[PDB]
Amino acid sequence: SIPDIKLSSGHLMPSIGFGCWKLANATAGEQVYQAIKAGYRLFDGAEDYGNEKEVGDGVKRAIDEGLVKREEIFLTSKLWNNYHDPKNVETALNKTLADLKVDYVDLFLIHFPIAFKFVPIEEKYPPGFYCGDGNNFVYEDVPILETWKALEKLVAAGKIKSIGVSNFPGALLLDLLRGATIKPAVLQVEHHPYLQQPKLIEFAQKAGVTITAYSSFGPQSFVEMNQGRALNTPTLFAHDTIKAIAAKYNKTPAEVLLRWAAQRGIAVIPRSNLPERLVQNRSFNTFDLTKEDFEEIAKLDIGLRFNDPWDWDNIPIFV
Amino acid sequence: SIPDIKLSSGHLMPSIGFGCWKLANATAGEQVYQAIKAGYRLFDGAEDYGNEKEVGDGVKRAIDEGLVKREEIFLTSKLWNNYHDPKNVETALNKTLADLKVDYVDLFLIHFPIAFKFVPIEEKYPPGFYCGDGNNFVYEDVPILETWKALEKLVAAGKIKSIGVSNFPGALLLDLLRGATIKPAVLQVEHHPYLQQPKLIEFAQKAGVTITAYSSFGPQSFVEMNQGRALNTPTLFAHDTIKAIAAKYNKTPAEVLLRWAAQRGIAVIPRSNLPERLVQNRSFNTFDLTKEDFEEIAKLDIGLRFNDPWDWDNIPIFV
Ligand SMILES: NC(=O)c1ccc[n+]([C@@H]2O[C@H](COP(=O)([O-])OP(=O)(O)OC[C@H]3O[C@@H](n4cnc5c(N)ncnc54)[C@H](OP(=O)(O)O)[C@@H]3O)[C@@H](O)[C@H]2O)c1
Ligand SMILES: NC(=O)c1ccc[n+]([C@@H]2O[C@H](COP(=O)([O-])OP(=O)(O)OC[C@H]3O[C@@H](n4cnc5c(N)ncnc54)[C@H](O)[C@@H]3O)[C@@H](O)[C@H]2O)c1
Repeated sequence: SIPDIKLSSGHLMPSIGFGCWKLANATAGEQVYQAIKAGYRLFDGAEDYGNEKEVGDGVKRAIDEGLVKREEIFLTSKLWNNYHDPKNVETALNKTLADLKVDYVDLFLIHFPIAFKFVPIEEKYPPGFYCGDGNNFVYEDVPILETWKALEKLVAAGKIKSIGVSNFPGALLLDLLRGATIKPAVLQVEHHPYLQQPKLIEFAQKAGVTITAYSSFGPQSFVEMNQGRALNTPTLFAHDTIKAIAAKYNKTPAEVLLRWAAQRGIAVIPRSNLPERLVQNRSFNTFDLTKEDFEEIAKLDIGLRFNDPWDWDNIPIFV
Repeated sequence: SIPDIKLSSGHLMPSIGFGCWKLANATAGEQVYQAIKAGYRLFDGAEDYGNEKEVGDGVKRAIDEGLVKREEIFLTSKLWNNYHDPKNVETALNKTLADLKVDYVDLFLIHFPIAFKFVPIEEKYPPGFYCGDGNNFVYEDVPILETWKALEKLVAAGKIKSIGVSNFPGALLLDLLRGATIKPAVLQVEHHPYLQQPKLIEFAQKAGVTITAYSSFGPQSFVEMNQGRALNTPTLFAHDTIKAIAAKYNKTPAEVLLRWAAQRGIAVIPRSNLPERLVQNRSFNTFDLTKEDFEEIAKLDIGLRFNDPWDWDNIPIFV
């Protein structure tokens, strides 16, 4: 069984989900469908992943076959950077709602505390790093709170059940908590033994914000920007600390990395194209790491970040 | 001799100043007076330091003697944490103007991106960590931008020439730049070889924001406060890298530590607590560090932070 986490919004969120990043458009539907059959109920998507239409197909098929009801599926989407200007927030949320073929998303997160110049959905979707002027980055002067209030209105309109943020450092999250009416229910950040950010996790959890981790396998996880940084990093799967703990419990390094977060109340969203791993990625809660295990793993924290906007255009999010 | 820096506001600011933190009230006036006779023109103060009245006495004395005119002195003050609510900003500034005995302050910075619950000036001043409920910390929901607008108003009212922020991480400064009419002219942060944050510096400077470093001597300032972290840290004055470079140019480690910041366009406000130091700390621009030198000093960066709100009450400002 996959334990649930009660968000500050009152809604329940599965502690384990299926990452949808990089899911091929041609197979995304079938894969989400199979994941549902395998037991997954939460799917972590994003407008920027360009496959929400297909993720929706998979979900619709599971429902149409009577496998699950909409009420049983937890869908997470994220507002891309070009859509921070309040007047563009609803239009972006609608495109997401249509693509997924649903009336509301369970969780809608501000993907990045970065506001790109608006680009019409018809001109290019998803825009990625395109800002309307060739390969140049162009930003909009839209404070985070403006975008957040827009999201709050959308929750009142019944189009979103819970809202949160992603890739938000501590100072920024704090300032948002000051002007927010609906408190961020979730903070989704890169989280693994090489980037533990223990103080950020503790602050958030105490503030009642739930943590959703991504790139749980560190460099073993998928890395698109500065692939070199990840390739030149000693894998966690082969790290002696992880290897020893894994051997000790007769578990795979992957199970140890996912449990390391789960046992600490952090939600995970692994992604696998292999059916065997798919099942393992949701069946790892069969053991508990000890105090010593946690101490040994804690020594790995070196602040190594693989998803950094500083690589995009020297955006100071993490400095 | 002391180079000026033209701020984004159009006003000049001495690149070398006199720090007023932990400047005893009993002799603050005399010391400020002496600093002025020694050539200092910028004084970095703060409501929290609780010595602005004395600082004011020293400036007034120098003025009454005809040593300087108000316009030649550059006075920096900082809005303490209990006064972030817009309705209390001008109140706090008036207290500063009344103690300094001036019509305006040259620079007024948001001391910290932290908002303590308001405490009437008549109940306790300065409040320090007092938040109106015993030894408990209490906060108020006041977004940074709200405080910034109150300040922008005061600039238009002629009470402040330039405004800026202190202890702001990159993400927070970026967001502020999104909603600010008057761009923060200054970013004052802890800056020394053990905490270089080169990316924050680069971003700020490229954004036209002027950097003022504080605690240029690392742990020294905090050792004098009996802080465990600083006491356990090897001093920069006795560090092999600093001494080697100092010897190379026949300069003192102190001079190398200040030049290291000054050469990269960073303003310094060293705490001179001895006559000899008054002179030393304003006459270091007598040599240039080479690329090799910077690369050597660069190796000391280990992210060691001495002034951290996380120590007060786990405030996630730098996490
Ligand atoms: N908000 C954000 O900024 C952000 C950023 C990145 C990701 N995310 C989200 O979080 C999810 C996690 O990121 P991710 O997909 O890169 O990482 P991941 O789900 O941890 O998977 C990364 C890699 O590990 C392999 N893998 C998966 N399960 C495994 C297992 N049990 N044993 C061994 N290898 C295994 C996969 O290969 P195979 O598929 O071949 O098995 C894949 O190459 C994403 O799908 C996305 O939804 C959010
Ligand atoms: N905004 C903020 O959060 C913040 C925090 C701390 C300090 N500040 C400001 O910046 C100033 C400088 O920082 P600081 O006071 O913490 O430390 P500093 O690095 O300026 O000096 C610290 C100590 O080192 C010694 N020192 C000074 N000059 C020396 C020399 N030539 N040779 C040998 N030792 C020397 C003195 O004993 C002094 O107390 C403060 O006075 C204050 O105005 C601002």
